[PDB]
Amino acid sequence: APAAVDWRARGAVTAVKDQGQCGSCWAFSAIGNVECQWFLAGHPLTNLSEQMLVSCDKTDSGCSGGLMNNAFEWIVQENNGAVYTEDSYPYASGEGISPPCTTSGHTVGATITGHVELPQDEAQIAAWLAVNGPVAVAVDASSWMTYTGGVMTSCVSEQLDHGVLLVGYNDSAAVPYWIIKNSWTTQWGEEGYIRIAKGSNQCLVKEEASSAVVG
Ligand SMILES: *[C@H](CS(=O)(=O)c1ccccc1)[C@H](CCc1ccccc1)NC(=O)[C@H](Cc1ccccc1)NC(=O)N1CCOCC1
Repeated sequence: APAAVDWRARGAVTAVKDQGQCGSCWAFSAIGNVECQWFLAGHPLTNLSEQMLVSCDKTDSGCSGGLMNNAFEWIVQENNGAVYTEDSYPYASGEGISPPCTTSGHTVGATITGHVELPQDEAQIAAWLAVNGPVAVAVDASSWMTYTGGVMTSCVSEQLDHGVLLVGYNDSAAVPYWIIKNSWTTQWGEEGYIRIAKGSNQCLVKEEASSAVVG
């Protein structure tokens, strides 16, 4: 409903991270979503562990890729809904190789009970995000390597190959857009973020949206 929503402005989003040479975008998309949902459930903003998923989630393929929905399900069904803090299970896959899963010596930072899959409709996703928070979405990021700033009004929308986080939107601007948190350091794009035109399914953004459910 609101003309514009930016969850970073409410202090619901953690800092931009770095996945390195590991194809773990699915883990950053999933965890980034859990981080926001946890804060919105009335808990302090806590950095959670992507490494936990890359190393322990065997329903996915670590640095070779995975699905945000598989990750959410794994946390609930295999790890008792637990998500470790980042400082207790630091990221160590930046070189391209994921170390073995360690089942102890970690602290639980958040817990989830399940996940929901949003409709393939940008207006419906926006309405949900405006009230419930950031959404994990898959996009075609083949055009993203050359992105340097501004609203991307033209995006190659052919095949989903990347997982990111929708943190807001603005329908009031000249060209309405989505605000997306990426995981390629703050050196890429607009300090780690990218804005794409909203309304024409740019980069296939409405195809695979979902969010974890807390408490
Ligand atoms: C992350 C992608 S990326 O940030 O590396 C990237 C690379 C180039 C352009 C744009 C983004 C990750 C990469 C997986 C990978 C690793 C090595 C070589 C090739 C590919 N992408 C995924 O993990 C995607 C995410 C996704 C989520 C939901 C729907 C569709 C895609 N998943 C994916 O690649 N796999 C799904 C599970 O089976 C393995 C393939």
